[PDB]
Amino acid sequence: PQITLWKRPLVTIKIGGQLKEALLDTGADDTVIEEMSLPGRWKPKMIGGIGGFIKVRQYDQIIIEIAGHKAIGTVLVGPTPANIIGRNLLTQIGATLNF
Amino acid sequence: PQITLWKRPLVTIKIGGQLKEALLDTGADDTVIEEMSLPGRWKPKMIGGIGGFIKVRQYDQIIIEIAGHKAIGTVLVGPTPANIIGRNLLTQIGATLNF
Ligand SMILES: CC(C)(C)NC(=O)[C@@H]1C[C@@H]2CCCC[C@@H]2CN1C[C@@H](O)[C@H](Cc1ccccc1)NC(=O)[C@H](CC(N)=O)NC(=O)c1ccc2ccccc2n1
Ligand SMILES: [Cl-]
Ligand SMILES: [Cl-]
Ligand code: NA
Repeated sequence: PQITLWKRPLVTIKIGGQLKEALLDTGADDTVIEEMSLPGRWKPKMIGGIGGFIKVRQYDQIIIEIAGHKAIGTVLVGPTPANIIGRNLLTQIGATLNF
Repeated sequence: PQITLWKRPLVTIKIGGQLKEALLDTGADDTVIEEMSLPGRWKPKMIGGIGGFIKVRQYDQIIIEIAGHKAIGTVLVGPTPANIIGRNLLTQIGATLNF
């Protein structure tokens, strides 16, 4: 698809068998999701944004569908105000910015 | 142009007579620039993101040049860790996300 920016670029994602809403975000290096359960071991990460830093759980090689496109990669879980799809997974679905 | 997402999508902007670097950011509602002087009146605002809220000054009807394309809109000025071009100005240059 071709997505304009007059409204927030919200899409449906599927993770752990569950549907959720998430933001397509060219300004984010990483993908970060609100609290949920994921399989396997996790590693620590500190991430920074506009108001300061938060601590999150890093899960590698997680299966995730984004607007009907399949990806497998790194997902961060923690106290984010919103679900965000960053450049690590935008590149797996072949997304570009055009003007 | 077509911009890929392997690296941060950084471009040159002209604002207030000054040349700066800024991030093309589909996940931001607003345009936010590091401390600088701008002409005309302003009012205070609180804006949020990943680590909480920051206090900014809101300037309306500011002209800006973004990678060679002229636009006008609201610009917020304050202690942001990075300069960001948000959706209020990306719409004006015709930017879209494609996959
Ligand atoms: C997500 C993470 C990997 C941590 N990356 C980032 O946070 C980087 C950090 C960079 C350096 C600091 C300056 C911002 C840039 C760009 N950001 C991405 C960037 O796209 C970021 C993503 C985001 C969206 C929603 C909620 C939180 C965070 N947006 C923002 O920071 C913008 C700023 C603004 N216009 O007010 N926030 C919002 O547009 C926004 C929308 C709804 C909200 C609801 C509740 C609380 C906060 C909310 N913030
Ligand atoms: Cl920890
Ligand atoms: Cl505006
Ligand atoms: Na003004």
